[PDB]
Amino acid sequence: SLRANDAPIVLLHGFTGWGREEMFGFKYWGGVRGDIEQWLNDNGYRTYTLAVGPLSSNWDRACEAYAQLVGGTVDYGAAHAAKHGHARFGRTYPGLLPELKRGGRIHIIAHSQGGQTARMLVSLLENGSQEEREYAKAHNVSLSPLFEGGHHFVLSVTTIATPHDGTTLVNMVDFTDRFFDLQKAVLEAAAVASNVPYTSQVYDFKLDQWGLRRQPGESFDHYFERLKRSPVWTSTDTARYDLSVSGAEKLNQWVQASPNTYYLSFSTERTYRGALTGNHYPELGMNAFSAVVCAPFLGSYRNPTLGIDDRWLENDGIVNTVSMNGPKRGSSDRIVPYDGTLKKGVWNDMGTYNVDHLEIIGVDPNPSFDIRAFYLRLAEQLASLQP
Ligand SMILES: [Ca+2]
Ligand SMILES: [Cl-]
Ligand code: NA
Ligand SMILES: [Zn+2]
Repeated sequence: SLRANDAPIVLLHGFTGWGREEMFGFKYWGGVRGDIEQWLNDNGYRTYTLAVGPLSSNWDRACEAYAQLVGGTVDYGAAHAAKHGHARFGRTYPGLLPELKRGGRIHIIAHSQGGQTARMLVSLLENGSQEEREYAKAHNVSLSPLFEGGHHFVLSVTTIATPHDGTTLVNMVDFTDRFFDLQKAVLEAAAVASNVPYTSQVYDFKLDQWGLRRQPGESFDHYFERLKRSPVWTSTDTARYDLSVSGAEKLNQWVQASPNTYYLSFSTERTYRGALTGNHYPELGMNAFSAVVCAPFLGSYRNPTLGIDDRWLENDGIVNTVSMNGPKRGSSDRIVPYDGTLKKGVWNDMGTYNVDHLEIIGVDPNPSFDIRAFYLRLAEQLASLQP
């Protein structure tokens, strides 16, 4: 399909994720398969990568993404900061694409919770925050342009394995310990140990607002024990909260689709249905961590109070497949099956792929998944979108 726009692509990770210089160069986008950003750039599709707080709230991450894109000091909003008890200002970025302030636009390709963050960035650009606007007026403090509303620079948002309606994983017994074991498993995939006090940061959680950071002589094991008991794990202003079924619905109540943006969703599944009661089990090849620690629960957990039934059992090892095609719980967004023509202001359900949560970004191997072809095909589709 002929190119219709020249907007660059911007990659955005989920509740794990790090910059290109982090993890000694092992890429979140590509993992053991390679470097996805490089493949796209080498094929004529200008691509950049964002790195935001993996455990931080989608709100915090959207503010971080904004500053990283246009340049400047991250501003979480005076009202938000005061309400949750963290710094109003975060780190300062040079800006990957300052041209966005003069008419330039982008295509955001997001994985996992990155999909929620991308949606929220669009919502904030379009409508800003009334609470922040009122607070700035009443307290005589500055206001970030992000909260003014009336802005637009995202041509499309593509989500891959995103928990738009949350994931029941959060309801597991011992979630807390298993979630950080997942972080350790991803570190191991990148050939990084969790019992070594590395002097270089290696994996920066970017918790400047909370005043948290791995200390000199501190291992990831020790650091994660502290994070478990910190506000980034115990507050409502967290990825943890937004990841839950309840929290995702809350997010859906205000984060809606913009009529000026194309939305694409890719779903993932890596399970088979059993013959006993219809529960779902991990297929051969699923990354070891998910197969042993998460999939069994995801494919068997039901919760009447939450409306979690049979349709929620199929999963990709981390997120329930039904949650991925687009926001539905507490959402007025429209979702339509891809019909050959991508449409604006609605979710274009691109289908379900037989790849697990980590395989889809290359962090876990899967020879049968042509990952390079998948992303190049996507880049071409995005480039074909009419502005
Ligand atoms: Ca695999
Ligand atoms: Cl600290
Ligand atoms: Na994830
Ligand atoms: Zn916050």
